[PDB]
Amino acid sequence: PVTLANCEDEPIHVPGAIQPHGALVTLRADGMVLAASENIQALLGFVASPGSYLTQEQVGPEVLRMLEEGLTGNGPWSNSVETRIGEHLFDVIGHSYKEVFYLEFEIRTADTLSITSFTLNAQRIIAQVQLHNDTASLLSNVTDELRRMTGYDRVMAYRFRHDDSGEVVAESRREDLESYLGLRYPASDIPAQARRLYIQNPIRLIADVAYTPMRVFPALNPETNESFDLSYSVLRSVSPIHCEYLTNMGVRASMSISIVVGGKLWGLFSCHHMSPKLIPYPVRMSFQIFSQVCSAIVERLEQGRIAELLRVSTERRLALARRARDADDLFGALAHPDDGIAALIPCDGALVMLGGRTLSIRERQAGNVLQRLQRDPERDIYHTDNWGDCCGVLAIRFGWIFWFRHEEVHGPSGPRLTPRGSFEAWEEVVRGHSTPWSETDLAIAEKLRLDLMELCL
Amino acid sequence: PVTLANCEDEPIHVPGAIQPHGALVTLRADGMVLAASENIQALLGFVASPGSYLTQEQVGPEVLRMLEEGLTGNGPWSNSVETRIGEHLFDVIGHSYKEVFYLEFEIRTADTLSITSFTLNAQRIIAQVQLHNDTASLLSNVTDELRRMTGYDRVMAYRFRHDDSGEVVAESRREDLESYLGLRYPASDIPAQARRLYIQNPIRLIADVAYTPMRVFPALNPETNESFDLSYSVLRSVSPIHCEYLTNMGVRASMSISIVVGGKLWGLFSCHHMSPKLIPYPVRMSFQIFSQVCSAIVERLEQGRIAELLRVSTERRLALARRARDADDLFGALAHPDDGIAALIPCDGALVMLGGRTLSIRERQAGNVLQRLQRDPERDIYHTDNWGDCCGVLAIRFGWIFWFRHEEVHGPSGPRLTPRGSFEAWEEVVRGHSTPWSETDLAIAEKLRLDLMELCL
Ligand SMILES: C=CC1=C(C)/C(=C\c2[nH]c(/C=C3N=C(/C=C4\NC(=O)C(C)=C4C=C)C(C)=C\3CCC(=O)O)c(CCC(=O)O)c2C)NC1=O
Ligand SMILES: C=CC1=C(C)/C(=C\c2[nH]c(/C=C3N=C(/C=C4\NC(=O)C(C)=C4C=C)C(C)=C\3CCC(=O)O)c(CCC(=O)O)c2C)NC1=O
Repeated sequence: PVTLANCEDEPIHVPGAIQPHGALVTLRADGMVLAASENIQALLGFVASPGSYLTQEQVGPEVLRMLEEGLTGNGPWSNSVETRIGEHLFDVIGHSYKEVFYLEFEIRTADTLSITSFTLNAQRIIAQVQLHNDTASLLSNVTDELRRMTGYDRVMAYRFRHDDSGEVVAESRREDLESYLGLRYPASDIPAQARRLYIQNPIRLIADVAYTPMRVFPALNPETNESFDLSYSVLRSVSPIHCEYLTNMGVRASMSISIVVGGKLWGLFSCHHMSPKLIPYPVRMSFQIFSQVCSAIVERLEQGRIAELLRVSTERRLALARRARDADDLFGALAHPDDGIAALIPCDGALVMLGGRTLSIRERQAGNVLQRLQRDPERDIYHTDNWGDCCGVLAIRFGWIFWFRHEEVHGPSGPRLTPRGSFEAWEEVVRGHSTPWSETDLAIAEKLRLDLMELCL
Repeated sequence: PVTLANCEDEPIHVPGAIQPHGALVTLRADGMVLAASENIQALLGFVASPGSYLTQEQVGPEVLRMLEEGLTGNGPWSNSVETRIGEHLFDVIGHSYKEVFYLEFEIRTADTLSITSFTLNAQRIIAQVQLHNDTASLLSNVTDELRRMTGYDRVMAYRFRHDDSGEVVAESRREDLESYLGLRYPASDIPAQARRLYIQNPIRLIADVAYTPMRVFPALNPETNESFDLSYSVLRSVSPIHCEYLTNMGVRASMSISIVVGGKLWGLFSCHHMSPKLIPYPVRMSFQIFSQVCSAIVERLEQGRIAELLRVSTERRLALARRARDADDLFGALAHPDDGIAALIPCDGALVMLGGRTLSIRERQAGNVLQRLQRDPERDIYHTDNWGDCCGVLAIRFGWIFWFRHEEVHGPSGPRLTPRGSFEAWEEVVRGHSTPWSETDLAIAEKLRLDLMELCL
């Protein structure tokens, strides 16, 4: 069973069920049917039964021809074919994962997207990514152009803070709906297994939210005695908790393109529709390549950005060092608000201490803290939240230095699952918390301390 | 006719003939046939006659249906369909340019490429474009990878320098073949239209270089009294001159991917094969969009590069300026050999004259150069090449300043159309030319002069 307590540990990769807008058949390396969704018969007029092998006369030669090239293939398999089965024309998408072949039958409802038309989609959307040299212009723009394309009546962009928390930094919607810019959720709104997934799968599609799931039997793969891993499965089934959530938002359909930097989910575009919605495989696949592109483009942008700040910052220290080391008045050099140490780490208030002379730039909380490290008289460095009147406190020893950050920063069934609700349970974790001390800010205070360890007079 | 005097100005966009591995039907806005290749009967049943409209029984319904989307659609039309005609299976690729609709029927010879397969060709190659930061490594890799994908007996990357000239900076070949790395051809090897075209069309295909071509009648479009513009045409026929050339190179098939920055062809991938060779439209199409991606990547990658050198460059100047503006005897401040002038623009030797004092870094020539700006006694700047003992010469007045660059840089029917015969024709353009003075160098020597125009004592 799934509650607000079993939220973060839910194995959403191995649900043993799929959404109903298609059907699943799984097979072992030799083509034998190991399991299938319970709707096959309804959808397709086969009754795939374990031990069976599919035959032209239920699945068409186009499928088997396909699957064969999968069975006699060497690497990770992925492919698909647009066959017509008895009742309907189909998008049948296969792929092998672990040691299992999945055949997912998703219902095609269109004409054929020319191998060309497909391209101008991809190219039309990539085009947006390459106009801009600013990371936020980028998101703002593509966020628009995606809507013009899909028709999804809400499409947003999310950025993910280092704490894996989440913020809505771009949006385009149908006016009727409430706006979302600036909204913040917790890391806890997207579990490590969903996040892990979104990293693996560029694109996730929820066809209908209140869908009533369709199960695969056996729920467990006899060959392996483990359940079936449906990551990389298209009709894989969505966690109920997240289904409740979307409904509490008044949403019926979904889709998300991923953005990935490092090996991490840097953020994602999320598509919402007030009614059910289904983007075809082929289109999704224009977006899959979009995502690859987008992520790259965003990665090099961001490495350049921080590379820069990182430079502007270190050039500062080094400047400050020659200035102090080459003057005799260090108190006057070290505390000039422009040659100010405050210039070095991003803070609200700072402090130079050496001898019996102090200066509170931007003094009392300092009587206490030099009293805290009294039980630690061999520390040359100090750092903390959530703590007088300022919570951020970083302290380096040479004679001391201090940097501060105060933190003025900024129906249904379950307790938390809503927009303004996840932000209500976001806040209570962040009032103890000043803007956390960047991996860069410990390196700055550190280099600086050492740097002044140098001055002999 | 086409000779070496006449190759500069050739209209390769309007030949009035295509290549034989396909067929072409041009049609006006109401779909009436205005022209057709001469092999239309040879390749297909019909005799497409100006005036005629296509009928299902000539061309299939898939094409007629396609063309219909085109005739009623509004903007640039681009599209294809895979239809069986009488004799063969085809890739009918169509598009509209100016006010004409082209229907190219290129011979399909494979099984259908799935949308998925189409997608990882794309992503496989894109993936190669986003591992590296160095502009050079990037090229070096995709060069390799394209060979692993097409099989082209040769794969290469060209780079073009601001003087519209060309260098080969990446290779992957069948070893039996001479290696081209480090070769250099003039701008004259790719005429303005070639180049301008290579910018519009990302991709070009040549299947048999000794192909005896296929005309289209009427050579001239009644509606417009001007020839048909095959700019965007796939089967567009290639200049004879470039053919005579490739065969002198012993090459029967060719394929080019564009890399574009600014509105400018920054470089390209030329693929060569020593027997005839055709890469299917759908596959072409994946490279077409790779051309988009690679082009953007390199644009940012390169703009960071130049931006840096552009920053270190100006940083130096401004460094030197505060060091003299704030210092006392300038002949020596301008002249710690490291705070030196030569350390501000790329040269081989430089010179600082003022008063009656000279110092030849890296004096006599000084009395002669001031004697050649005697007939221009009010020149504060001077710049030249091809010229004493140096041909690159740039001069600034405040007392003067000079920077130097010497020049030790580095069958058929017509003479020059050969690899080493183009490189031989190249040397003449460069034997009396030093590395030209960049837009940047004229800005440095300028800002500097201005900077030293501030000094009073
Ligand atoms: C304003 C909107 C808003 C949302 C949507 C939010 C949480 C949130 N949960 C998400 C996915 C998800 N969230 C969950 C599970 C959970 N979901 C939970 O809220 C909790 C507490 C759990 C687990 C403890 C799952 C399983 C997914 C992805 C499911 C899938 O697509 O497979 C997503 C990503 C997909 C999307 O954008 O639609 C968000 C933004 N916080 C917000 O402020
Ligand atoms: C070692 C190899 C080498 C080459 C390939 C070269 C010139 C050269 N000519 C090119 C295209 C071309 N060159 C021409 C025409 C000319 N070509 C000429 O050399 C001249 C003198 C003219 C006309 C005055 C045309 C028309 C094309 C492109 C044709 C097309 O693809 O439509 C290309 C691009 C396509 C390719 O690389 O195959 C090159 C590199 N110089 C060299 O040293």
